[PDB]
Amino acid sequence: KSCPNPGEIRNGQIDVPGGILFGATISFSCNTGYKLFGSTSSFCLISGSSVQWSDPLPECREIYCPAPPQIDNGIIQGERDHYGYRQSVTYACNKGFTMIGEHSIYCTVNNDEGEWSGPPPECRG
Repeated sequence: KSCPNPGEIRNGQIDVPGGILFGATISFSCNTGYKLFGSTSSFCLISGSSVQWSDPLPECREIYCPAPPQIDNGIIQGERDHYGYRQSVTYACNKGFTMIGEHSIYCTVNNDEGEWSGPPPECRG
């Protein structure tokens, strides 16, 4: 009366607190910086003389932050194409300007959405 081996999810993990017997439920998750896409959990059902999982495995996608902001009389150093969890972009004030605010912002994940740490700094006379 046991269900089939749950398997694995690249960039995620399958939790199995109560075994995989009929009535048990397995939960799905993703490593930090990745968001689940599909069924958030499967339930061992009965059908018909041999049990089976309710929902099929989901995918773990990598959350990305929107392009970082630009500023006046300041630039970003070595801009990349994509920005994920923990990654950081650093600002520099142009010749003659002084930097107000933070030197660098980091890509964060909030509610499975890529968001920048805070607001870019400011370059002043």
